Amino acid sequence: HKNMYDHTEITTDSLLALLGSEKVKIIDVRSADAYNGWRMRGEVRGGHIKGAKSLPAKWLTDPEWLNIVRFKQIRPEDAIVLYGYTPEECEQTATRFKENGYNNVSVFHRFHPDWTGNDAFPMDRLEQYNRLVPAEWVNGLISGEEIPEYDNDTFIVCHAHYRNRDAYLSGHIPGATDMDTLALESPETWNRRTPEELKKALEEHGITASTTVVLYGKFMHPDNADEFPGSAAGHIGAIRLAFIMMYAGVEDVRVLNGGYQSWTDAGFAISKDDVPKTTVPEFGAPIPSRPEFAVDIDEAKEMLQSEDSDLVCVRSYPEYIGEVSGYNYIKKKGRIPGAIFAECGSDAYHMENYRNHDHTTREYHEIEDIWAKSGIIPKKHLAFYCGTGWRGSEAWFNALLMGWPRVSVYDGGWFEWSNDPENPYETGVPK
Ligand SMILES: C[N+](C)(C)[C@@H](Cc1cnc[nH]1)C(=O)O
Ligand SMILES: [Cl-]
Ligand SMILES: [Cl-]
Ligand SMILES: [Cl-]
Ligand SMILES: [Cl-]
Ligand SMILES: [Cl-]
Ligand SMILES: [Cl-]
Ligand SMILES: [Cl-]
Ligand SMILES: [Cl-]
Ligand SMILES: [Mg+2]
Ligand code: NI
Repeated sequence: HKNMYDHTEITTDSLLALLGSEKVKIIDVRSADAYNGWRMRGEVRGGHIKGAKSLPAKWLTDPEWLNIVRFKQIRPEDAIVLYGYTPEECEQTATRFKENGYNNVSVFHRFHPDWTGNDAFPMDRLEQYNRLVPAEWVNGLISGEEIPEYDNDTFIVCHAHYRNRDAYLSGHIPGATDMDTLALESPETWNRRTPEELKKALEEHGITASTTVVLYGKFMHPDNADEFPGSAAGHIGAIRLAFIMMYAGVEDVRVLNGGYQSWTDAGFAISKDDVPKTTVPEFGAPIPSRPEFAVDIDEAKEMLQSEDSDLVCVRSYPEYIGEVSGYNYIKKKGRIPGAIFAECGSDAYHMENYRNHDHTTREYHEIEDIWAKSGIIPKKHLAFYCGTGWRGSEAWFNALLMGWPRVSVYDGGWFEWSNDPENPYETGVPK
């Protein structure tokens, strides 16, 4: 007897006995930030039930909801167990599953505070989740409110963009200032600038080594027909700048999960003031403080020959096989020989395979499992790269969030590699 609106409750004892069953899918309908580890209700242990998948209830309004569920390999023959902070949060999702051919759907009522409140119930979390902050956390930061995972007294919220101040002026987080990606990267090499330039740029934007920097960008639908599609991939540029700042030596860098979209989806107020910058005289630390984060072409070539290391190609498949260069300013087409392929998504200005539809980072278990299928594992020294280092930065940031101990970005990427005609390259569908 199937009931569309009254859902069977599964008990704690029943759920414990089902932990590790291959026919059970445990589904966490809270926000992705709570899933990652943020203790959004003040619970003592944050994260998700061990083995649970993430399906935020907010996605019920996505017309591709069923395609998401199927992409996550959640099948009708599976027993589905939903949980949230409350059982009431799961009722609409439970009904939606039943409306789409899923007949075995249950709701677990005792995740919080029963499961979160007992040491014997297993939970998982993203090891460095506090670097990927929710919109509620940023709102508390700028409001002077008491927030977890913050012990500083100096902060700056930074809106990233590529030569497009309209992305900032058309709507930004209150109090935030804008940072053009050209402030930290050079248009001649599309690599990070020299230490002396980075020191001046950071100071002029009001950033010291001991300043908590919160970075975000605005997605504005990049179109390859425009001259600068990167001006619309604002949140990749935010993560690009987060990489450069962490390389330079800013001790505490956070990224707003999902960028501007998360701020408006949370319903917070937005400002259009052109906030003047409050400069600081001294960055206060040698640049770079974390040089291991950045890999150049000589070290990258050594990594291609080392048993201990690997380059990770975070480009699209058309770029990989040499159909296109991916950019209107690169004529050479092909791939670096010996790199491990980890497809970014559709083109150079999208990161579909590393993101959800709302631009938050994809469930990290899925990324880790895909990576491990290709030999991309934390025991190696990995240098993520792409065209110019933007997409490689976002992949690098994801591995950083998992706590991987030796991950870097090969800054030069295909742009630098193909600019030397003596560098070997492959083309065509791999054989
Ligand atoms: C280095 N710029 C900003 C010129 C790149 C950045 C980039 C975006 N997606 C891949 N690379 C661009 O916009 O083509
Ligand atoms: Cl399971
Ligand atoms: Cl953390
Ligand atoms: Cl919070
Ligand atoms: Cl443009
Ligand atoms: Cl634009
Ligand atoms: Cl983006
Ligand atoms: Cl490549
Ligand atoms: Cl690392
Ligand atoms: Mg570069
Ligand atoms: Ni190798």
